[PDB]
Amino acid sequence: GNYSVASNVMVPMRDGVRLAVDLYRPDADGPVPVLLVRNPYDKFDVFAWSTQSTNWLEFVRDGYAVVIQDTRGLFASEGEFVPHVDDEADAEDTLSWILEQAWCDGNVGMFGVSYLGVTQWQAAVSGVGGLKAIAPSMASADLYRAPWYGPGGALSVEALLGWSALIGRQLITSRSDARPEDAADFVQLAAICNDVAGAASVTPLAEQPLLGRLIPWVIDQVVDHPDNDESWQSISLFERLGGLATPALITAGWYDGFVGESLRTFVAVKDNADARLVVGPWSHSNLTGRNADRKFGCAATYPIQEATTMHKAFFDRHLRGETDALAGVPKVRLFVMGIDEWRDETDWPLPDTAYTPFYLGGSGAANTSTGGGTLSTSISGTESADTYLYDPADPVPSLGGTLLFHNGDNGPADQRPIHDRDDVLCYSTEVLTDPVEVTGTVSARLFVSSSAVDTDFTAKLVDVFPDGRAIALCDGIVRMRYRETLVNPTLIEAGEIYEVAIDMLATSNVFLPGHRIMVQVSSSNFPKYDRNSNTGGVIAREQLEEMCTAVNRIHRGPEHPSHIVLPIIKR
Amino acid sequence: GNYSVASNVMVPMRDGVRLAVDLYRPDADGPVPVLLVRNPYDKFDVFAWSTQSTNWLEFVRDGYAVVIQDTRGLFASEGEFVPHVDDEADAEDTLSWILEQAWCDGNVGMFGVSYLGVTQWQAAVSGVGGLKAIAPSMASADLYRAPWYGPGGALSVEALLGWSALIGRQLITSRSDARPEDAADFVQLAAICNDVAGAASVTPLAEQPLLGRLIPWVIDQVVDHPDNDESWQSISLFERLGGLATPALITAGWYDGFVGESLRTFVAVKDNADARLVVGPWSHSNLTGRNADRKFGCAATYPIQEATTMHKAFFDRHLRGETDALAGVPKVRLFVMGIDEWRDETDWPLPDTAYTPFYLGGSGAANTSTGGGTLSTSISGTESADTYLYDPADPVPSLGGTLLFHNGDNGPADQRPIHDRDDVLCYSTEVLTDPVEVTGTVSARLFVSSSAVDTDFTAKLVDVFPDGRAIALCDGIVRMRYRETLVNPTLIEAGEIYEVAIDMLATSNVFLPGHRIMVQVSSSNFPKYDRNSNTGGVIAREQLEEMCTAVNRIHRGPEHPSHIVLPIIKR
Repeated sequence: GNYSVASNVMVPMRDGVRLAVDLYRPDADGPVPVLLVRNPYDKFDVFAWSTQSTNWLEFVRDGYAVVIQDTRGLFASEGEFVPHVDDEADAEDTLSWILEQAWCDGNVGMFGVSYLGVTQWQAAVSGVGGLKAIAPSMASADLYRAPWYGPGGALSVEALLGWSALIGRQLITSRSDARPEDAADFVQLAAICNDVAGAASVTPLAEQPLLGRLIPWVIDQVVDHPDNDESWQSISLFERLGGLATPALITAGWYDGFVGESLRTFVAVKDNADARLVVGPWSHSNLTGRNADRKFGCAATYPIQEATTMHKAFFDRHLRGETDALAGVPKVRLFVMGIDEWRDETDWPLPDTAYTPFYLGGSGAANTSTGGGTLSTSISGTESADTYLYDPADPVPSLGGTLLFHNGDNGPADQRPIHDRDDVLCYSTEVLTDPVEVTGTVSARLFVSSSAVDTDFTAKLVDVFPDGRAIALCDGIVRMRYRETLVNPTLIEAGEIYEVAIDMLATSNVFLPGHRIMVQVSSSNFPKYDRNSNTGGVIAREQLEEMCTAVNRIHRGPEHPSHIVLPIIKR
Repeated sequence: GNYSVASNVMVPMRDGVRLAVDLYRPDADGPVPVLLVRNPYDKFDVFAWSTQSTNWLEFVRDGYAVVIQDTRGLFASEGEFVPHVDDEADAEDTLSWILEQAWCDGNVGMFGVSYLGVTQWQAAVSGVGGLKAIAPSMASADLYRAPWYGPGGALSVEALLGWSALIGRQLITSRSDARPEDAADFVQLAAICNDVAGAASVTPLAEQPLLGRLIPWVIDQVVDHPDNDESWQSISLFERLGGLATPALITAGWYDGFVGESLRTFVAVKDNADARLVVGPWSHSNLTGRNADRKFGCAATYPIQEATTMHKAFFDRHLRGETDALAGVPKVRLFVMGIDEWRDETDWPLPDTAYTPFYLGGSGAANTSTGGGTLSTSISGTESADTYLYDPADPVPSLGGTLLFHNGDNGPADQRPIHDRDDVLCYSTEVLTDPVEVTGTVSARLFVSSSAVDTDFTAKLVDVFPDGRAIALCDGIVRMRYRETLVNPTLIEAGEIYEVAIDMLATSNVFLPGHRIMVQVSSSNFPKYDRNSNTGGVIAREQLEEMCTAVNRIHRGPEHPSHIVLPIIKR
């Protein structure tokens, strides 16, 4: 139950640069199993992130050592900070160092959330033998797909500016001797904090005299590389995940920006080692289970003690050889919305998932919520088309979903404020008499056409409540140039009909009797995603005045059966 | 920078019962200054409360020892748990014990939030010399006035049931060997968590077969003692605060249930020792500065590092004799809403506070928001009266304010959902052309009359935004039997006109040009307060069917100048 803490122990990397760590070590006779956390937001500040993770001091009382490290160039660590690029090598050297210490019994694990989760995948691919398990929570193994861009090839601009500004504020606040221009830089950073959509609204987007100066990576890496090119593959871990045999306790949230990629990591490692999955109804900044228009119940609050118990059982199994430690612990545990209950599963995706087409249709125009758009499991008998004008100067505002910094505390947002927009097409089933469970990956196949040589298409799945609330579930986007590949974009011919796939990530929701299933289709979702210029140019470099409007069209009927693919579960 | 942690060190009280503590002690040559935290929610679980307090590990790295204690009868501590009653003696014996240890240099301080704040006042009154400073955050020195009842003599029923159930769940979850009936007891407790208004809705209120069994104090002490009698004075610290000379760093929140009493502690100790005040726009469960319909800005987020710095400066001054440590640190720091800025003051109440009457008036009925009720600095020229029916079966629902467990995450709640009720009288100024700052204690003097021999009257101050939002600021209630004294209630004669005072706690808000100042007057605010039966009986014992409706009346004009007293600040 007793332990000691040593601060600012300097660990040398291969290049001579030393990273700072704190050592939480139990009162032990010999060497102990060790847990490593790699953190860019000050290893000293444990309270800021731990509430979203585990009561990990319990690990130390139970005989684990915990090592928390400032990443390179931040706080007590030497070197220069650039996101992602140094973390593979630094983690590898750090694990090596730990394995050489007298207090390490040769078993090392990791845990942490977000960036503290990503860093675990970056550590795992080094193949270091002593690393026996990781527990990456709300993390990604493909930085392009999350959180900076996405599978649809659009820039997550609110994510980028919100985070960069958080790092900027952090760099200024942590400075030894304050520079004179700090205060001015700060006011700009606080302004971004209070109005991320405003900062994302400037054109050209790539012109960030503030953020591009405080942290040049924001432009040099992210904004300047809209294609999933070599710069991105260089830091991507995902393709190497299949070759690994490292157990992973993976945590995600239905409304968390990383959810798509978190789930994909599980699918990629489950066949080669003991993987575990836990998914709750949380967003990045809200793990209470309470939202403005949607309450998931007290049991949906991030169950920190249950997580602590599970992590410990996980580590006891893999770092201490306790063969029975994970007895009774499910492989997959999901919070199933609608019924609003935790439920254990044997796999993700669920076995007996029926990937079911729900076809777009209806008489008249599907524009707005009072239009005639329908969803049905039967193909629409009549060939029609819905048409709207998308104008970059007036994009569809983001409401909930997987937003990170711009109002990222209200995932299951009521969609009624945007229901009357002409560029928001609505399609919904009739009122349900039997519950319909949708749990798994969600995507849409749309037959589309544009007046422009590039544009976007969005799809959002929505649960319509009897009282009128239209609650967002999951959403996705496709940038048409990237409709076939995120690597080698080609433009489109105006007027030509394309079949495009829209990756809407995932969800778990029972649509109860009395509810409707609704899909919203549009061509913007700002600032969750930057807005397409409709020009085929380099979007982030275009002035707004120089962008074009586009007349976009959704085709539906027997020859163009646009549909959403729902993962139907029937029990 | 280095330290060690010892767990479950048993400290013997005067009666032989041993309380458990954890010792966070720096690597030191000799004895060190010590900080004590008394906690009923597991001393091990530091992450749960610390984010609402300080980064206190910084104190340990800087050479302070920190002692965290399980209160009597909870977790690792021996004995039996009853709220409040053992905490004076236990704190005194604990301080004595600390002062006897080899690692204590004879200087002791405390810090903590809520119950961890109350316990500091309970410690301070023991007169132990080694206790040099306390830092009670969102605390009270009068348990009747907060959080269980209030200055108006109404029961804070959502506070009582919400907390009791939290303690109940805690007792079950912490049990060594689970009893068989635990699971059944739990479901009832989780049901209370998800629907506190429902549990508060039962009649008779005093019939709590669950909570009264898990924790009998809920009835034996709280529900059964609606009068501020000897049972309450026995645990009240407030009258002894004047005799103290202990510096206190006092933190409060404008929407926190303890705010009234927190502020009063400052007023009671400021003349005898170095007191400090910090007040932010927070409620108990929401310190983000973000609410459903009201955003206070990133700077309003609980500034945990700035608090840590201030606490440390405070302790360095009073526990380490660093005479200059508090140089540049303001006496009072308020978050002033409206302008939404932090601001330093030299005193609370503010010097040059102009306690200004705003008179009720207007032609026609003031019922609902579309009535004709007015507020004016001139006495209403015409004698009129507003009249409504209050029916206990249909009370005015609580919206924001200082709610604790029932939707306590939305203090500045938009009041429009209750604006059309006939029993909600609205009075407002014309649209403002000049800013009006209201910062200080707020109260109302109403000329009232009832058809009943007892009833309630409520008053709520509201900022009406140009866009229509009617944001709650502070509110209060008066239970008519307690209109003169909370100790010796007398009933009222039906039809007789009384001048009653309604303590509306406090606020700090600039009503900007384009806004209106609004007051809502009614006779219920449920479940923030239990509902008056209108019978003169023992309210908590009455069946709903047996309660009466009351025809209540607000009198206004030259002979009955009902008014709200606003603390006007002009700079």
